[PDB]
Amino acid sequence: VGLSYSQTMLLKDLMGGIDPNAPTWIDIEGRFNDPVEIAIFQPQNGQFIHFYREPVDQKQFKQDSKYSHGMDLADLFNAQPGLTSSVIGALPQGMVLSCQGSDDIRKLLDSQNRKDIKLIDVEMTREASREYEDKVWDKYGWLCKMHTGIVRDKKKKEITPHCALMDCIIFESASKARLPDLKTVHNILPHDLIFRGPNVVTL
Amino acid sequence: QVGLSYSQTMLLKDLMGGIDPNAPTWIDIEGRFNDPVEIAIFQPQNGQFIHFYREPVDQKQFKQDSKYSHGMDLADLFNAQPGLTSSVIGALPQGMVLSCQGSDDIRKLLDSQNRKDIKLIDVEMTREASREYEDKVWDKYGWLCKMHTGIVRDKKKKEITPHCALMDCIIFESASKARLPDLKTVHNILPHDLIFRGPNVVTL
Ligand SMILES: [K+]
Ligand SMILES: [Mg+2]
Ligand SMILES: [Zn+2]
Ligand SMILES: [Zn+2]
Repeated sequence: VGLSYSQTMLLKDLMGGIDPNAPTWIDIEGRFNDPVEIAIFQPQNGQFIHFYREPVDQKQFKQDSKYSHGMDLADLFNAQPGLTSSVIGALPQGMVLSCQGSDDIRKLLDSQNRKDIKLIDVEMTREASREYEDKVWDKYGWLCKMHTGIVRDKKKKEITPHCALMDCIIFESASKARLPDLKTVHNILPHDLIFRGPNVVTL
Repeated sequence: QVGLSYSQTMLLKDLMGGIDPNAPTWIDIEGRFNDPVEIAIFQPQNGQFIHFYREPVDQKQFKQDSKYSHGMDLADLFNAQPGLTSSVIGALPQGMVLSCQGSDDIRKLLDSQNRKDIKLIDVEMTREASREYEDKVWDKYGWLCKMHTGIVRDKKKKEITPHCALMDCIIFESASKARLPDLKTVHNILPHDLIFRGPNVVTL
């Protein structure tokens, strides 16, 4: 099951709040073929798209949880199915998205037949992200409270979890070399659309 | 596989513009409200209509229907676009007034889609006078649906003309006006792109 007709109508309208030409960050958690958290962020206006997805492969999700995003499988079951394909399907034509690790984002977009969406790959030096990582989580951490489980670096060293949304803001900071301060930052997607509503008959 | 893609839904929205919300409109179906296999929404004044198909969950009961009413081939329904029934109904104009022969199943069908706003006019009829135009309709407008290949018989094993959702809309329209419609133009707003499933796509 995916988005109902009405939910798709809603999404269509909300996506109008996206500037087709504005510089836009995109980041995902989970593999390209089985994402669990998607973030699309426009720093110029502070508008972003942040939502979740239930992973097919749960074994790989726990590994990625222990090694990367530290997300709980319990929080993702209530996620609205099909949302990932609808959002990417709803993106403006020929949009240029900035990202880190374009390889997987390219596959994700290609799987959705969005070969029109070009990608600017922007890689962050460890020290550049090291500097802004803490600062972004403090200011904007209230936006995502899904990364509760502890994450571990090599040698069993605890580190800060990776959030699709925080990643975007951190990437924006480090590439622009300054913490971006936008008075208003908000998710265009309502809670009603990010998470499952009541089960409905589909014919 | 799952249902309509985003682009499809965007297309359906535009094509539904062809439907006049305030025009008299017929609706009929084949299969039960909980497991329909043919849907027809018909506007006689302009010949604009919505005609599409669906694959049944219950194949066994579908064969009983194929024997006794609509005579549709299960092979022809495999290639039908899934989720289309829910999409078309969700795309119908608000508070639209529909007419039908036996509003029972239609109510439950529309109710199961939270479309209680849509009103149903139960055009009850003789089922004899309501079918005097049956032969005449299939004659003039039989080319509108060739999904009914199977032989249909009554409980007495005597052959009868198959029941078609689209053709029924036209038959009931005939009986409701005491004359066969002279539809100069006809138009199924749904293209073949939406009626049938396209190439498989990764859906996340
Ligand atoms: K047709
Ligand atoms: Mg009928
Ligand atoms: Zn997050
Ligand atoms: Zn038919």
